[PDB]
Amino acid sequence: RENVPKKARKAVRPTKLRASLAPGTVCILLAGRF
RNA sequence: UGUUUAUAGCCCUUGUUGUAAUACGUCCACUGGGGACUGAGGACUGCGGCUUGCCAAGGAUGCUGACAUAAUGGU
Repeated sequence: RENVPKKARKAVRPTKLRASLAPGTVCILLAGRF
């Protein structure tokens, strides 16, 4: 019956990064191999 | 022991600095974050907003990963 998905009203917008995450900042890695 | 700001000061009233501050009550169709649960519906209609179009506006989508010899679900 070829169910067509309804037109979702979600659109992608830029992520609002944290204030303290400025470029050129020292930071600690919390996961991964490093 | 007794006295009246002196070599400490205190209390009361008024003026002033004053439209003083603050506490508190209340309101903002003011705003900035953190966490959890949920994704029902299934072309288009509607009510709105910004401007043919776009949108947070009649219910989730997007970007990725890992794993299939296991993860999940069981019995």
